[PDB]
Parts: sequence; structure tokens; C-alpha cells
Amino acid sequence: NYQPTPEDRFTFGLWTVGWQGRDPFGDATRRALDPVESVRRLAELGAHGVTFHDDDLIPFGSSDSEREEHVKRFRQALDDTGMKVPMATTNLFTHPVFKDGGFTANDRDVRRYALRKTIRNIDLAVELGAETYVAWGGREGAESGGAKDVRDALDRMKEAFDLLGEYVTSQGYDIRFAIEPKPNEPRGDILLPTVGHALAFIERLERPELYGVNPEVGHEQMAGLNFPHGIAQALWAGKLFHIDLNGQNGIKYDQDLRFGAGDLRAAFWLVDLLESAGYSGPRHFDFKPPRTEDFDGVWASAAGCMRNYLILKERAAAFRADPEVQEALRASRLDELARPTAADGLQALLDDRSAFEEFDVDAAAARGMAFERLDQLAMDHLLGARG
Amino acid sequence: NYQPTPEDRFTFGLWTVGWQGRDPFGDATRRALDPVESVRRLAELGAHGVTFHDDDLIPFGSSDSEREEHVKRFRQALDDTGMKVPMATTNLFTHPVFKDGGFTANDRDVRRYALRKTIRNIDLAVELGAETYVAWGGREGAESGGAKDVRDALDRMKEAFDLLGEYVTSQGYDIRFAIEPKPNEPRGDILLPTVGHALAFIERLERPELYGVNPEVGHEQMAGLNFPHGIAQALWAGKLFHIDLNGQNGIKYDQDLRFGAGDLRAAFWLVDLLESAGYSGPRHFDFKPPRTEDFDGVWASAAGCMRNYLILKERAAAFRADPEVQEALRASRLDELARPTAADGLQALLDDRSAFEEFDVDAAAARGMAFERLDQLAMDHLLGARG
Amino acid sequence: NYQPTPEDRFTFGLWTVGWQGRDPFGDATRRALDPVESVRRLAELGAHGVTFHDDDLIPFGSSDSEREEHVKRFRQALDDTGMKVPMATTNLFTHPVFKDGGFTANDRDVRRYALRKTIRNIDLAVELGAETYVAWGGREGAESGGAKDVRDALDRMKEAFDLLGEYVTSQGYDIRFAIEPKPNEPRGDILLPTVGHALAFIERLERPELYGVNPEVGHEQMAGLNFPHGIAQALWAGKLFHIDLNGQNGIKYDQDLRFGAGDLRAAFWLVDLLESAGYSGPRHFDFKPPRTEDFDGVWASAAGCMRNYLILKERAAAFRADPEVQEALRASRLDELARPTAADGLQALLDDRSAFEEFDVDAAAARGMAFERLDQLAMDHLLGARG
Amino acid sequence: NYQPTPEDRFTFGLWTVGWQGRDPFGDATRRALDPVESVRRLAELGAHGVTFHDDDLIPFGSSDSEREEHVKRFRQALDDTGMKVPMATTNLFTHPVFKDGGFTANDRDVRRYALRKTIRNIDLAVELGAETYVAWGGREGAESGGAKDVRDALDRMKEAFDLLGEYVTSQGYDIRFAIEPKPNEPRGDILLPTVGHALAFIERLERPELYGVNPEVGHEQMAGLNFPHGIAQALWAGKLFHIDLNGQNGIKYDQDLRFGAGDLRAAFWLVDLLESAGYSGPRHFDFKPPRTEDFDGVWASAAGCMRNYLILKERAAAFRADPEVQEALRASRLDELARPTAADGLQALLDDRSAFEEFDVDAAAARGMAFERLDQLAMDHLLGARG
Ligand SMILES: [Mg+2]
Ligand SMILES: [Mg+2]
Ligand SMILES: [Mg+2]
Ligand SMILES: [Mg+2]
Ligand SMILES: [Mn+2]
Ligand SMILES: [Mn+2]
Ligand SMILES: [Mn+2]
Ligand SMILES: [Mn+2]
Repeated sequence: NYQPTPEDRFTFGLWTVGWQGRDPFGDATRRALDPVESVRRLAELGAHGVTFHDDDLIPFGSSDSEREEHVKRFRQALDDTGMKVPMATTNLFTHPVFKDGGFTANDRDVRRYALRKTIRNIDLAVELGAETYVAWGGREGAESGGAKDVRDALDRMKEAFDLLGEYVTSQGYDIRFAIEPKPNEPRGDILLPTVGHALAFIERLERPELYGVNPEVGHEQMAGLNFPHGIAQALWAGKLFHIDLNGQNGIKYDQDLRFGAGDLRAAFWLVDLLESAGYSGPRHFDFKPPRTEDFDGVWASAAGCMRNYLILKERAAAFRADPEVQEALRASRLDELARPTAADGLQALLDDRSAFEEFDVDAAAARGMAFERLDQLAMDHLLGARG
Repeated sequence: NYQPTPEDRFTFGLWTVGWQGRDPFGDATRRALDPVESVRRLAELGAHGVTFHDDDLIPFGSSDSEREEHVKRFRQALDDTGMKVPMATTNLFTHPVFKDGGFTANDRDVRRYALRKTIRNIDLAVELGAETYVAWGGREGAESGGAKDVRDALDRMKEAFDLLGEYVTSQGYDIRFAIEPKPNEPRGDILLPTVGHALAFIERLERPELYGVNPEVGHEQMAGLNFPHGIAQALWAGKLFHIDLNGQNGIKYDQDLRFGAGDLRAAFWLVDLLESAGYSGPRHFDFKPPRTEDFDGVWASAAGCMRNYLILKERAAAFRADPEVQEALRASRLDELARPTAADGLQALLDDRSAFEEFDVDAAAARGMAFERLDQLAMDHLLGARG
Repeated sequence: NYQPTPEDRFTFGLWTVGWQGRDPFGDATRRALDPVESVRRLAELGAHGVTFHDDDLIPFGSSDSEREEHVKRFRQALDDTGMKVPMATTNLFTHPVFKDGGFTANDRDVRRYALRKTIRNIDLAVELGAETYVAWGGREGAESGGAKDVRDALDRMKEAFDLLGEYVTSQGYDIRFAIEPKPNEPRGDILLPTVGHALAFIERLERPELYGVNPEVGHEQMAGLNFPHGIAQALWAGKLFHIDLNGQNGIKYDQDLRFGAGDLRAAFWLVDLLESAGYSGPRHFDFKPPRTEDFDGVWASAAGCMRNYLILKERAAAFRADPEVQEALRASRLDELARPTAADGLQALLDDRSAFEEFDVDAAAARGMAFERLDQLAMDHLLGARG
Repeated sequence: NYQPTPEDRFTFGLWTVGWQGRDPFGDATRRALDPVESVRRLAELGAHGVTFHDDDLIPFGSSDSEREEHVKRFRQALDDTGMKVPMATTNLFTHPVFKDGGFTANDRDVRRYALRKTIRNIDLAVELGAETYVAWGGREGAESGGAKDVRDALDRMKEAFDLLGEYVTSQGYDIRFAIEPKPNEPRGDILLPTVGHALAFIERLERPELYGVNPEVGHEQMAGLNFPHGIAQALWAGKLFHIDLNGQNGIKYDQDLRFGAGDLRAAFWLVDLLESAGYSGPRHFDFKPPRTEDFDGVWASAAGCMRNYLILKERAAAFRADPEVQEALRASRLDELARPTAADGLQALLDDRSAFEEFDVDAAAARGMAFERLDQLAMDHLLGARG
């Protein structure tokens, strides 16, 4: 029951099941995994592919010979399993050199280094077949108001992304970029804090068509925002290139719980939206098995991630197909929301006495929207109290 | 000391000092104010101008006869005091007909009425000399996930704003639009919930140059966001058409405290940015004198808005003029942040061995950023523990 | 399926289904209900009883003759339906006289008036058979730091509750008090903001055994706190006299959604706790049908409140009875949490080399807690993906 | 200007200026500090004393031989500088053995070890002259609902603290305990999450007079609570045994900024309360110099903690001494709040017709509270826009 298959396109970062459990207040509770181990075990669970930071795969400061050895083992594991690498990213946050940022560090030499580190991993990503390159600017921001002129920092952020777009275009690489927003942590405030800010920023890049967003469930919820709404605006703008799935319990530190945990009803509405929009990208889990767990718990957590997606997919499909939900959607006038307000145009609207001079505002006010019946039908379907 | 003059461009909504004190749990504590008396009292306190919703000035339902008398009185009061009207807006949220929204109501006849109500007041705003027309879509949104398909709602929101742009251009009006974001309240989630979401949406309008943002301090802080950072991004994009100043204590109901209250250091950094950037628009206060106050308390709170801006302006100017602060900014490499990362171009960066192959990452990592010393100088200046 | 019966002890305030839809930004969307109407319609839906503020039932400023008439109609409705009145409360928040509080208003004459208004409604509550008297201090607090000396206000709050306890004891009334915490709204901060603060305060009253708490789901969640955890501490202290059930989407304005909405997994764990602890009080819904709804939506929302409790009760019972959940609870050592740490006493512990000198800290660290398997079993049961 | 002296009783944890900068996403940016060098550098800056976790002073695993050398060195450094040790505490959160808690671990052998580790350090704290022993149960809590039965966990927490009280009383030690609350991080939810929850729990201990709270500014603000109000309730209950001063920007990860940063007006009102109440305990800073800083930045940030306290103390004293402020407090009836509501007793209140039957509710409602004028005087004093 609810068995994932590679066709469900479930992917996992090496750093997810690989998280050793170090948090701001405690040491690691688990040994490091070999990336070859993670590839083989995820394949056995039904995953479609894996993702990585350069530093997950290639120890920082590896010689070129050592780099080749690390990639070759990972290679062979992918070939043996049929696992894909649909996305890759750069670690510009762990090493102390990035303590004030990568692309927006105040020091210019750090900013040049960050671009060279990124470009080097784009080459590797393309070699392994990645279609999407993710950027999470986790150190781009500030704790204090004077440390960062945000207009200058946005200039520097635009400069970095324009240069990366020039690089892939000149190389002829078939790869697109996705910006992963986060409002805060580890910096007091992070630049481009939400999906909305990242979408706005993309429109000022030199080749906007190369860039989209990689929203993460828990990050939008860390600002108290509605994640399905934000995904809808990304889809509306044609910019949902990738998605990070996990769980989060409201406004606090970034929990990265397994998908389904945290806000369960938001997860239901998210899956409803992704499936009915026909989103065809990877369903990527950016999550951390809690550090209370041993390795059996790590694999149980990863499996629960895909199981919960599949359960919610079934309930949302059953919800949309229910004849009673049907009628309720017509009763709440969802079909009328999808029709133009004024396809007759401005002059016709201005000359329409039914729209103002003769509009019965009190009769219109008295109409119930019947949203509560509709929502309890959705609740019933989520809980399996009807089919 | 710290006396406002109309050269300071402080403006106030009629609905601010006129708020009668009704909240979700209580009845009014103050009598309604005659719009003409508010104009005179604000002029006596040093204000530059006033703003209004249609329904603040003209009682809803007013005959075309009565409407004319109300405007004539108001225009006369303006002439007598001088007072400007730099901005106006539409009430699309109080009347029960708007309970599911104005521009994005599921019912099409409500959406057409909302547009007709807005266009009528655009004509009046232009007659009164308003340069900016604000839209706060307070009822656009949802309490439950199935009640609103957000892609269709954004289509309807775009349709509405495109029609408004066609109206003002066809009339030859020289007025611009400013979208006021808010994340929630009175709806469970409001569409376009932050500055970033509104900036992204503007780029998909037919004539984006006609539209900018009217951010409010307390609204971005209701999502835990850094209001000065969001202002900087609006300035960077060329879209800060107007601003709403008030105070808010973190993530809760929308408090609308007088400016200075709430988050005092964020207020300091906001004023630093506005004055440093040379923002020349109105300094508008969207605030509510607490309902504990009588009418003397109303005017004290309004005066406090302007006084707090003026104190912060002084401290931020002293901060930026301080030779010691200028040296601390250089020590933190803020001047290097204003440096192009790679004005030499992609190929030159790729060939620069000092940016990667020969970069001493450990020496760069050892550099302190000196941010804490800079921030304590900023604290000393704000508190007047130096000059 | 999932039909409520009076035996489920579901109760509703008159002000819940009676809410006319006025919010901080909009007028009422629904007409007032006659309390007789609400009693009869709730009985038909399967409710056990109703609750009321004095001002819900008796128009403020009613003469004693008018008061008698209003109670008699309500009376007869209760007799006709078999509906009980298990709890009553005082409105000390709506009238402008309470704008700085009731029990902790700065003005002493308001504080005396608030006590007299309260005592008068205790008499009526006892006459109608109420066992619990609730106090929600919604106006007790401040917007600014100097307006309220909190030590003096707590003295005044203790004084008020001590006098009420004296009154009921002298009268011989069989009634207990329950304090309903809320962190904020309509005041910027409210005194006794959480369950924990109210429990602490009760221990300083003259007769603590007379007082307990009435926690509300959405209020604890407005502080980002775990509601099941807070209920567990109230049960642990023997102080859970009453409970308010509803839904809330994280940290924002008080939504009062129907129970089940908001945080669905917290609702599951709350019902699990209440049922397995054998809580035998009323399951009271303090909720507001959204103002988008007509009266059909009002009754659908109220019905959904009880339906969702009954669904979650079934899933939590099935969860606890599942032999596989059994074994998983033993695997996570929940049974070991229930055993004393040191029933051998302090000296035996100090002399136990296995507890320190010879404790294998690394072997103990390596034990997985198996919490993720346990939690996915709970998820499966909630979603009906097993039985 | 604003120079600290040891008479100001500023203290610092070894782990504060010694924080190496490791966070969940990054490695250390600073080398470890020798405890002796921290003691000397803090003494040079004007500090009164230092505090420590067992594992800050003695490396975990140290032989009984090595342990003695470490304390001898530290004691000598204390003697040389003078420096006090007013408080000590146990690290029950870093080692992986504590991944499910110390006192409330599900595994009983871990709970016994946690107690033995604590008792060993209580002996050392007493040898060094500590008067307060702090417990922050950072790992007590849960990520998921089924992992912890909270009633059993509170039984185990009470058992632990009762054993500690029996130990110190049996030894004749003159040390008291202070529970440090935190709502979340590193656990999804932490038990006893706020000041109020901890105060309530203390009343159920065997010897409650031995236990109080050690509240931290940023921890109560992580739940959106008003830290000065929570301090007032602790003072009211006689339980403020110690305090942790730092800064926090609202509801997010625990920032531990230097005192003054974060919420500046809350800092002002806290200092006003502490000094007005005559709190004579340590002014302790639980802060982390941001990891952007080198060692010069570490000491600048530490100096900034003490400087900001001293500036606020000056402004709060000027505020309270101002005859104009004293008149504004009378105008807002703060002196009436200090009035018994009904010192004449229950019967007299019931017979007082002026308190109900003849109370003019409309006249009382018309009284303004003059809070905004009072609050602007407080703003002027904080900013030094008057003296
Ligand atoms: Mg992510
Ligand atoms: Mg506004
Ligand atoms: Mg309630
Ligand atoms: Mg602390
Ligand atoms: Mn995350
Ligand atoms: Mn607002
Ligand atoms: Mn509520
Ligand atoms: Mn902290």
C-alpha cells in the first residue's frame, strides 16, 4: 500500500539522510554515510534520484586527483542503481570564509572565490545530468542594520547571477537556476527572504528566463505564510522549477521534519495543487531525520516522506472527483472565479448600470459563500471519512 | 524642539485620527470626527497633507447631490489650511458585499462593482490633486484552502489592475498606483502578502511602470520580516511610490501603533535608509490612537508620530556624519560591498588564479568583520551617548 | 457516521453561532440570533448544552423586569430541549467602560463595578445549573510599558478572585472558577498570557482549590506553544476544569476557526490526551463561523466542530489499541518513562556505580529512540491508512 | 562615559565570550578560549563575576586527577583578578547521550546518569562560592506527539528536582535552584516553555522555597511574550533568583545577541523594572558574539552588553525622577492601581450602591487614560530628547 516507484520522481539530498545530527547545542549522534551507501539504500526504498552540494561529495580542499576518485565511486553507484541526479547545488555556507556570505560578502575577494567555486560545480552537475542548479544564499544577510547596505548587496547578487547565466549560455549547457528562499537562520535576516522576494529579484536579471524558484515548505512557514498560496504564485509566473518538501511547526527554527509532519492540512493542499497543475519536476525532500534516531530511523523517516506524499495524492484526487465536492465547488462559485471580470472591456463596464448604478449591494451581500461545507468535505476526504 | 513643518511632508489618513476605537471585542470609545475638523487640527500640528478612502469622505450611499456638498466642504477646508491631498484609496473591505474580496470575489458581479467603485474615486482623487492611488486588498484571500484557486485569483487581480491602468491612460491622468501588502487579517491569508510578492506581481501587469508598492512597517513585521531590508529592495527596483509609517510589536494582530513605538531600532534603520536614499515622497502615518485615549490623546499620538521621525532623522544624520563611523564602515568593508565583483568579465574571472587556485581561504576566513563595534556606534548615536 | 449525541458533552457559547461577523475592518454580515433559536438548533444538531456571557442574554443596562423576561424565554427553551448550561461567564470587555480592563483597570471605581457585574451573573449561572464560571480577562493588560505596573495589577487581580471565592463560599454555591488565558488581542499584551502563567497565579490565591484553567486551542498556539503539552501540565496539576476547542493557523490574530481546522495533528494529539486521561468535563467550542457564511454555513460549521472531534477520537483509540503501536511504544521506552528514576532513593543513587563511574555513555548514546517509526504509525492511523 | 564597575554586578558565562561560532550550518570561526584568559579579560572590562557549565571548565571525560588541575588553575585566576562565581550549571544537552533529555529521557539509566552528573557539579559550585544553581532543560521535550507522555515527563522532572533539594539540604548547602525556561530549540517543543510554566511547576515540588526562575530575555520573546511583564510576575511571586540578559529579534531561532540589541524598548522597560524593584542579584549576560567577529569583536560585544545596561539605567532613573512624568502617572491613575479595590470587604462592596446601582457607566467610559502622552514622555527620556 502506497509504495513509491521511481516514476513518482522522489529525490533526496545526500545531506538529508546523511545529516549526522549536530545542532547548535549538541554533537553528532550518527556516523557519516558514504554517498555510495545512500544511493544504494535510497534506490531500494523507491527513490528516483539524489542531489548534492559539492562539499557533500568532494571533501573541501580536495586535489583534482582526489576529486576524480570521489566522483568515480558516486558515478558507479548511480550507474548500478539507475538513480538520476536531477539537481545539484553549491555549499557557500559551511566554511568560515563564507561567514559574511558568498555572493554578497563585503570582501570582494570572497565574492570572486564564491563564483569560482560555483562554476566548478556547475560543470560537474552537467556531467552527471542535472537539469536544475539550486542556490540557497544561507549566509547572504546580516545580524545588524549597518553591516549590509541591501541595495549594494542586491547589485552584487544580481552581478553574480548574471555572470552564472553568461557562463552556462557560453558553454551551451542545458541547465536552469533555481533560487531557494529562506527568511532567516543562520543569519539574523537573509536576503530574498520569501518566494515573493526571489520572484521579484529574478525579473531584474539580464536573462530572467534562465531563473526560477526552489521554494521549501518550512521556509515560507517560518514567515507564517501560506505555502500553497506561494506555490500558486510561482506557478502563475511560470517559475516553479523545483520544490523542497518537508515539514515545519510554525514560526521557529528551521526544523526540516519529514514531509507530512508539521502542518498536515497545508501538505494536503500543496499536493492537491501540484498534481492538478501537472507539475512534472522532482519531488525533492530537503529534510533531516531527528537526531534521536539511529540508521533504521533514518530510513524509516525517508520512507515516511514518500508514503505521506502518496497518501495525500490519493485523498486529493478522491476529493476532486467526488460528485458532492463538485456541486459544492459550483455552490461556492469557484467556476465563476475562473471567468473574466470584464471581457466586454473597459467602456462596456463603464456603461453597465448593473455593475453600479443599479447593483443591489444588499442582495449580493446576503449570499453565503458555502465555504465551510466545502472545507468539511475536504476534511472528510483527508481523514478517510468518505471516499 | 523637533517641531514638524509642512516641508517635512508628514501626511495622515482621515481614518487614522478618526478611528473611533471599535475592535473585534469592543464598541467605539470615541465619537466620529468631522473630516473638516481633522484637516484643521492636523494643519495646526504641522502636517503637510491628508489622505482618504472614498467612504471616509463621502458616506456610503450618498446621492450625487450629497456627494458634491461633502467634497465642496472638504476642498474649502483644504484651501483655508492649505493642506495637500497626495494620495487616495478605495474602501473595498468594510461593506458586507466585500466579504469574499473586491477584485478577487468569486462572484463576478461583485468584482465588476468593486472596479466601478474604484474608478469613481480615481476621478475624485485626480480632481483633488492626488499623485498616488493606493490599493490595499484587505479582503482578497481565504480562510480555507478550497475556497480560492489562487492562480485564478491572480488572473482576476491582474485583470482588475490592467483595467485601471487602461482607464487612467485613456483619461490622460498623471497618477500612479501603489499596492499595499499585508500577510493576514482580516482574511486568514491575504493575497500578495509581502513587499516581495507585490513586486513580483507588478512585473506581470500590462504596463508595469504605472505600479509600485506602498509598504507598511507593521505589515512586514507581522511576517517577522526586516522592514528596512524590504524597503531597500523596493528602492532597488525603483518601486517605492509611497510608504505607511507606524509601529508593531512583532507577530500578532495588526496594531497600528504610532511611529517609533513597536520596534525602535528598525525605525532608526528605516529613517536612515529613507533619508540616505533621498526618498522624496510623503511620510504617511497609517496608525490608530489606542482606544484607551480621549481626543487629547488622539492628537498627542499624532504629534508623537512626527516627533519620533524627527528625532530619528537627527540621530541617523549624526551617525552618518561621524568620522569615527565612516572609519568603522571602512573597517567592515562596506565600501568594498559597493565594488563590482567582476567588472573584468567572466573570462577574466575564470583566468584569475588568485580567485581560486591560489586563494588563501584560511587567511580570508580569519578576517573579523568588526560588525559589533559598528553596531555599538549606531546604538550610541541613537541613544545620544555620543554626537 | 460520526453522529454526535448529548453524551459526548459538546457545548457551544451563544456568542459562537451568534457571531454577526463584525471584525476590525468590516460590518456584520449576519443578523442577530435569538438565544431561543440557537438553543433549539444546537439541540437538533446533538449538542449537550450552551454557555453565555451575561451580555449575550441580558441587554446591557436592562432593568430588573426586562432581565426577568429575557431569562424566562431562555429558561423555557432549555426545559423544552433538555439542554444544559454547564458554564457561564461575564462580559468585561465590550462596553467602553472596560477599555483599560475590569479587575485591573487603573480606575478603582471601574474595578468595583466589574466585581458587582460579575457577582450578579454568578447568581444567575448557579440558578441555571452551571458548575463552572469562566473568566477571560481580555482587557487586562496594556499597549505601552508605563500604563500598567504589573505587580500592582496582579495584586488587584488576586484581590478580585479572592473576593469572588469569598462570595461563592459564603453563599454555599457549588461552582468553581476557570481562568481563560490569551497572550494578546485586543490588548497589546494581556496579563496571565498562557496556561502556565494562569496556573502559577492560581497558587497565590487564598483558596486555590476553587480555581483552575479554561485553556483554548488557538490562544496557546498564538504564542507558538504546544497545546497538548500545556493541557498535560494542567491535567498534571489537577487544574483542567474546562476546555475551549477551536482551530488556529499559527501566530497571528485570534481566528477561532472550527475545531479540526488550523493544526490538525495537534487536534489529534489533544483528543488522544483528553480521552486517555478520562477528562469528563464539557467539550466546549469557542469558535466563530467565518463571516463569508450565511446561516446554513453557521450550522454546518458548528456540526463540523463535533464531527471532527468524533473522527479524531476514533483514530486515536485505534492508534492506542493497535498491537503494532504497542510494540513501537515499548521500542521507544514510553513504559520506562512512566517508572521512577530513583525509587531506591538518594543514597542508593549516590552509591550506584552503574549510574556514573561505570556507566557506558557511548553505548547509551548509540541507542536509537525509534520515534520516527512510532510517529509514522500515528500518521497512518490519523489518515486511515490502517485500522 | 558609562563605565562598568564590579559594583554593577555584571556577570558572564564562560560559554558566552568563549563561543567558537559553530551553528547548524557552519563550522567554528574562532579558536577556543582558555577559561583563565576569559576570567582576566572580563575582569579588565569591568565584570563582577563569571559562571560556568561543568563541561566549560573541565573537559568531558577528565580523570579525577585532571579535574583537580583544571579547578586549581581557575581558582587561582579568580583569586588574582578577584572575580566572583555567583552561579553554575550542568551541561545536560551537548553529549549525544542526552539526545532525548537528561532528567526526562525515556531511558531510566540516562536519567540516573544526568542526576549524578548534576550532583557532582553542585559540590564544585558550592566550593567556588556559587549562590544559585541554574538548570536549563534544553533537551527535555519532543519533536513528535507520541514520543513523550508529558504527565510522566513532569513526574520525572519533579522527581529529579526533589532529589536535588534533598541532596543540598542533607549537605547543609546554602544554594538555591533557578529553572531557565525556553519554548523550543534544540527540541521541537521544550517542557516548561515559559516563565509561567516554570513558576507553576515549582509550586508542586516538595520544597518550593528552594526553587525560582532564571528567565532569559530572548527565550520569552521567542514565544512573542512581553519579557518585562513576565519578570514582574516572577518578582510578584518572590521567585526571580537570577536573570539572563541578551537580545532577540522576535519569533525565530534563539539569537543570543548582546543586551540592548533586538527589542530596545523592552530592554528599557526591563531595566526600569529591575532597578525600581531593587533586584540585587547578578546582571548575567547569556549572549553569543556573532560568528562574523574576531576576538577584538568578542570583547567589543561584551563591553556593549554592560554599556547598554548602564545607558538604559540612566534614562530609566531620569524618567522616574521627572516631575512631569510623576504628574503624567497620576493623570493615568497608576497611583489608583496601587489602591485596594475593596479593602472594605465583600459585604460593604455588595451594599455600595455607588459601585453598581448608581454607577454612571457613561461618564466613566468617557475618561481618557492619557497613556499616549505618558508613553511619549518615556520615549523622549530613552532617546535623550529631554532630561
Ligand atoms: Mg531547502
Ligand atoms: Mg496601511
Ligand atoms: Mg475562549
Ligand atoms: Mg540562558
Ligand atoms: Mn529548511
Ligand atoms: Mn496596519
Ligand atoms: Mn480565541
Ligand atoms: Mn538563548
